[PDB]
Amino acid sequence: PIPGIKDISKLKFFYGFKYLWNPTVYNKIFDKLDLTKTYKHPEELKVLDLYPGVGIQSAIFYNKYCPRQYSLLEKRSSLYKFLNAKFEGSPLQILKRDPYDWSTYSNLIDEERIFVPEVQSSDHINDKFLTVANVTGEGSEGLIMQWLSCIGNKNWLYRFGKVKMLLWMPSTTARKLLARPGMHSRSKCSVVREAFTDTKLIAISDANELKGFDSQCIEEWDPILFSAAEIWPTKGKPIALVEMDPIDFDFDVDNWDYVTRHLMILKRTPLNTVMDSLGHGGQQYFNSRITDKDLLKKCPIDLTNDEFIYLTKLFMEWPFKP
Ligand SMILES: [Xe]
Ligand SMILES: [Xe]
Ligand SMILES: [Xe]
Repeated sequence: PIPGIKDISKLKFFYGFKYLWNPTVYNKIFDKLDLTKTYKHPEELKVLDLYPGVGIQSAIFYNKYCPRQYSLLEKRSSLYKFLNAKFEGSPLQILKRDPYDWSTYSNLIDEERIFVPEVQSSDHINDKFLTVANVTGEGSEGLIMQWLSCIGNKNWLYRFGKVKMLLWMPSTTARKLLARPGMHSRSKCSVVREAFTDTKLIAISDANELKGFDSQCIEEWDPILFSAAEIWPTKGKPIALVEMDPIDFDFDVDNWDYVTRHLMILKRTPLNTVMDSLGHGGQQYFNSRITDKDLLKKCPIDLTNDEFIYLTKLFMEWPFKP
């Protein structure tokens, strides 16, 4: 049994990261997640913790599930040193490495065999591999775009199957990510998240932030609310917990990416004028394939992913395109 960390944590920098420190909340969250509904053999489970920070979540999770292996990747020296002292002698494996560098995994998993998960058939969420990560710091919006890309190509940690992942991140980032068609928050990442995953909002630190999300989704989600006080590094923006589960898809990622990339950079432009961005003569080509027309008056910001799939299908069938 590992020691729960309290306001000892009231002593570091964090580089823009924020952490929930109130154990009461984590319990509500873990009760809400009901992880063992999928991980029925926790003794067998292996967990990867990216940017643990204060290891409060790590100590609580471990204390509740005793996984086969819980590994924490902390790059920040002060925090690394902190965790190193607190959990000294614990079952937790604490390594100081950049969690957001491809080289780290190539070496810890492949080369050194320090942490190697069980690969499984992507017909169901991997049930022996779980990954948790804090992305509350700077550039979370970019890190997430990259993260998504790996689901699409099955790179990185996704080469092990459909692995569940719980991520903390600024609520503003969570609002773009979970944004639905038509919303102002709609961006390329919402479309990608829609296309490759089933993500649920599990917790948020500001009841005021819920208005940015879909009222209907907030319904189905019913996310645990908590305050700014339960977040250590104070005076920071509100954070949000998301459960990200990859899903199966059957379309051409390469072309789809090309099309969505172009259309979404002009997401506010009507579909009856934006097509020439795909290539010279694009509008005239597309106006001859698209019959519906009710969607010709829309904008990319209004389209669903299925509509995008349809649009890239037309793209590939574009004749005389060397
Ligand atoms: Xe678990
Ligand atoms: Xe790793
Ligand atoms: Xe969590």
